[PDB]
Formats: sequence, C-alpha cells, structure tokens
Amino acid sequence: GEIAQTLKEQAKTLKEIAWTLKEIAQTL
Amino acid sequence: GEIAQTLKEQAKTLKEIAWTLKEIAQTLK
Amino acid sequence: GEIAQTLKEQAKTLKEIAWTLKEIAQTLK
Amino acid sequence: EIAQTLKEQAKTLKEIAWTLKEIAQTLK
Amino acid sequence: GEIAQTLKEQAKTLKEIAWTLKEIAQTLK
Repeated sequence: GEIAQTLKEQAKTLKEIAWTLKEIAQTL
Repeated sequence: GEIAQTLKEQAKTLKEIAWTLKEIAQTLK
Repeated sequence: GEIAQTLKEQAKTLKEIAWTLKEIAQTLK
Repeated sequence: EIAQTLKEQAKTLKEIAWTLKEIAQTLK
Repeated sequence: GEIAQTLKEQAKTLKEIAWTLKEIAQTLK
C-alpha cells in the first residue's frame, strides 16, 4: 500500500545518498 | 491525511538531497 | 501526538539538510 | 520498537544537519 | 514485520550517512 511504498522509496533514496557521500569522501 | 503527507514530503526532500549530492559528486569526479 | 510530531521533526531536519547541501553545491558550481 | 527507531532516526538526522552546517561554514 | 524492518534499515543507512559526513568534515576542519 501507499505507506509501505513510501517507506520503501525513502529507504532506497537513503541508500543512494549514502553511496554518493561515500564517493565524495573517497576523493577527499 | 497528515501522516501520509508527512511521509510523502520526507520522500520528496530525500530525492532533492540525493540529486544535489549527485551534482556535488559530479564536479569532484 | 508523539509519533506524528517525530515524523514532522524528521521532515523539518531533512529540509535543513537539503538547504545546506544546496548552499554547498552553489559554491562549487 | 517503532517509537524508538523513529527517535533514533530523528537524532541521527540532527547530527547529519549539524555536520553539514560545519562543512558549509568552512566553504562560505 | 515489513514496516518495522524498513524503519530499522533507514536508521542504519542514516548512521552510515552521519559517519561519512563526519569524515568529510574532518578533512576540511
């Protein structure tokens, strides 16, 4: 349902954010 | 309702955060 | 109540994070 | 529980916000 | 259950995000 799906989308986006930040940290 | 809408707002803000971070990463690659 | 308020606080903090990141991105563009 | 997970999330988000402010400050 | 677990996963990811940001801040201070 809508709530479950929103939470899953949030989790997915958070993983992307975490990965991009790791890439940024790596270069510094 | 209020809970559903808060969660949707959170999801939207997270997408913006993800996009801005991609822009930042792009310039540093 | 407590759950609703926590979620609202989370949403607010996410917006702050998004704004600060936009500031960071702006200087690097 | 759920309440506790949400509280932990809120706390972590505050730390994230603070660290980002520190980062932004040095670049300002 | 599924909701509880999603929230726990989110919390874990947020901890990773917090740590990486601390590393970034450390190099810039």
